Amino acid sequence: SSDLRYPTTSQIKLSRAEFCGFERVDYIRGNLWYNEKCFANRESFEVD
Amino acid sequence: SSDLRYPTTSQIKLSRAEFCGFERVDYIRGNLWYNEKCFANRESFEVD
Repeated sequence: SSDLRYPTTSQIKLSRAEFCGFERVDYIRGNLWYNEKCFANRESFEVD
Repeated sequence: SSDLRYPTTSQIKLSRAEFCGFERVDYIRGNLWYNEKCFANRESFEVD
């Protein structure tokens, strides 16, 4: 998604990431890993 | 090749172009087309 803090069109605008050489049979075997950490007041050193 | 009119290292420096989605079975089936034209004095409107 483009971003969530700047509502402009009331509809999410998706951008497709590029991955060279990747067909459909690769995307069906692929996982997303993310560290669940809350950034409430958004200190400057906090990066996701 | 980098260029031919500015020799610097006495060895041709080749840069590999990118083709996202292309493996060896695609490179074995490919052809190069070029219009054989001589630009001796290299007029400004002449491009390759």
